[PDB]
Amino acid sequence: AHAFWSTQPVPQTEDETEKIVFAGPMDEPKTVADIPEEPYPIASTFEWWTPNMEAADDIHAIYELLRDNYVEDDDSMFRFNYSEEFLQWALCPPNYIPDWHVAVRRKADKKLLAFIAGVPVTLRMGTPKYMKVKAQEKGEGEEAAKYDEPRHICEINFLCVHKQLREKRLAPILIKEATRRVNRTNVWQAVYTAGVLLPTPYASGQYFHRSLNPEKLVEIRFSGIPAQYQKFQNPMAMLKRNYQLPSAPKNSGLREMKPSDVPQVRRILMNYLDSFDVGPVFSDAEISHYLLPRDGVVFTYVVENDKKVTDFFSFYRIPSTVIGNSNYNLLNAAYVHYYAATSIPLHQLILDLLIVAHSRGFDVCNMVEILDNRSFVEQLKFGAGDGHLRYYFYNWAYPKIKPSQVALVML
Ligand SMILES: CCCCCCCCCCCCCC(=O)SCCNC(=O)CCNC(=O)[C@H](O)C(C)(C)COP(=O)(O)OP(=O)(O)OC[C@H]1O[C@@H](n2cnc3c(N)ncnc32)[C@H](O)[C@@H]1OP(=O)(O)O
Ligand SMILES: CNCc1cc(-c2ccccc2)nn1C
Repeated sequence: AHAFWSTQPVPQTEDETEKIVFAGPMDEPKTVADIPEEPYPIASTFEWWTPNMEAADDIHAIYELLRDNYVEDDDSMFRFNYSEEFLQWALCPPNYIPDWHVAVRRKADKKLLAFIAGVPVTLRMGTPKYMKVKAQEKGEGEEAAKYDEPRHICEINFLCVHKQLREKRLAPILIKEATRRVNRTNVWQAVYTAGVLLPTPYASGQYFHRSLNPEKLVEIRFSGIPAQYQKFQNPMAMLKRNYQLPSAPKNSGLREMKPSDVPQVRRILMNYLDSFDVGPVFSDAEISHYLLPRDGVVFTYVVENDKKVTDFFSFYRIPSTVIGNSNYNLLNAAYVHYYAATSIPLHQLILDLLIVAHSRGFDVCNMVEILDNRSFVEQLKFGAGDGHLRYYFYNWAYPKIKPSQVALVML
């Protein structure tokens, strides 16, 4: 009972994905020549729009659609409020393709109704290690290695239909058109994540949260006071004590990342990431873009001892609209980004991320159990959340992998 997804080059059931042995495409080979020159048809009262992401008002129109219409919980307590500066950062990495940003406007008054974005990413997506072992056992080694080389693909994000236009089958149309525009650039795979179950994920991970401002979080009902705190005279005071953090970082020689750090950071990030089955490949220009501090958006610190960069961590800001509470309008969240540690334990490095995030006024720290995120959950007092992030490929058969074999952070 998937009227759109049953027509698409993706695995259809869990049953199917459990059979998948090698990495490779699902669909027949095509060329740009085969792909329609003309945009996908839509009703006369609508039009396709390619927004200019370097133009303030275009960014602003995207910003407003998402502020009022993007991801919210079922209870309508919190909705994502990605800033305009964030969207510019996310949608314009080095060598991005303007045409990959796809919008629907109604022809009359140019009111924004729908959006999807695609950005290029170089991604390793060859057969995972545990299946490459099985391939060596069966003498099927060449088939498994076929697609080992890093692939220049599309990363899809920010799919959004206006609340007044939900359940009108407009989302398939958006995906079709995005797929068209990407295929026209000779790109045949995409990667995307979603908090919902679609057919069919290659990886799934729980969310984890670390309270930095427990009193605000309880007030806005993001989290509750655990039942066991009731056996105390002052439950909230104990909760504040529990999550309290040092005012300053502990690691001597921690500082913000500068441009000269680019090659050192790239090197240690790539060494670390290459040990995961699925993970991005970053050039110098992409390390600069994604990791250099930008106020209100992305925050990156390095550990520098005796003039050498040995560790770094990064995190990014996504605030959420506090829909129901009157005293607060925003939930200020910090999301664990990329990192690498070579001189110290990971929990020691990430502690400073929590320290820094706290001193900057962040209410909470979020992450999915990808990378080695599980290694510091207990000691830094993260708790599992209710959501799961699922990871998906478009037009790529991939075996099931654990979330700790995923090295791609998605914004
Ligand atoms: C080569 C390059 C290829 C590029 C493309 C790669 C594919 C990338 C795919 C996009 C990656 C997105 C990554 C993110 O950004 S994840 C975030 C998605 N956005 C939100 O959750 C924001 C709030 N919601 C909305 O704006 C709408 O409810 C959306 C737009 C989500 C659906 O609109 P609406 O509620 O008006 O429904 P409809 O009648 O138009 O259409 C119903 C069809 O849509 C399927 N549906 C529902 N939710 C999702 C979802 N999150 N991903 C993919 N499909 C989804 C559903 O199964 C059904 O198909 P089928 O079951 O009948 O077959
Ligand atoms: C990776 N991008 C941020 C995000 C997170 C979620 C989400 C939604 C519901 C449950 C868990 C995660 N959706 N989106 C779009």
